[PDB]
Amino acid sequence: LLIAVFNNTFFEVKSISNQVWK
Amino acid sequence: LLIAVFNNTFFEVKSISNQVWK
Repeated sequence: LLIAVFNNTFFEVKSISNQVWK
Repeated sequence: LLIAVFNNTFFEVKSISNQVWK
């Protein structure tokens, strides 16, 4: 069930991580 | 298959849970 939480919470975290790395 | 069942009905469940808890 926690897989569902990980799925819906990837796009925004990915964008934020990209910005932080940049 | 059952992963997608929880996956397709997640965001509304989370919002309703937040409303009910508050």
